[PDB]
Amino acid sequence: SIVLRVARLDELEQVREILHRIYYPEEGITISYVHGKSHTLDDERFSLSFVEQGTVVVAEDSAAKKFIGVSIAGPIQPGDPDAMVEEAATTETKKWGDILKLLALLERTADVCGRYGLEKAYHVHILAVDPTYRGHSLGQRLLQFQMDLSKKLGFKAISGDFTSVFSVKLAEKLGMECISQLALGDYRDEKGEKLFEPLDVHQVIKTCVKLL
Repeated sequence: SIVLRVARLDELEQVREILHRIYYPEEGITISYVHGKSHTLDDERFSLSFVEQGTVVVAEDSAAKKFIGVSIAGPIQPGDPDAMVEEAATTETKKWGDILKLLALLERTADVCGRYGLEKAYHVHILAVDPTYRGHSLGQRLLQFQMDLSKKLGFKAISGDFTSVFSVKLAEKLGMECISQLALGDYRDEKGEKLFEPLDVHQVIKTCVKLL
């Protein structure tokens, strides 16, 4: 059977692998990028920085000693978008800087903390399930685990940027209201540049949120 739990720091490399295998190759934002679909090292560093914070949840096939799902979340709070823009100005790759600006825009537009009267919120950055492990409620169990965990940790709200139809469906199912959205192909940075071209046109990102 399948175990859900928080990833340990000593498991950073396994987290890295699952991200390489099932997340990046499919993530709408990363693969729709105009100058190359591959993820960069600074992207990876961002995602893995959460393992030490104890907010990376993995779904593990204990019988195969193998990760088969992962969810990465962290706190967000007023000020974060501006800090992200600053980080974008200094990061190693242009791709990660551009993505960081997009994420910042998503967060700024959603304004979860301001809309709900919070000092901070818990934000799911990544939710990824190996698609060959169907029929086990994996996506729902990962998201629910993140909800339960953030609750215990004292968070008053949880949110996420959901890039796929499934994932939005889960969010809605588990009581999250989509409060903001952004058509990916319509995105333009401050230069006026179109940076994302989802092979699936009319691909939309939805920021959803729920009080805990």
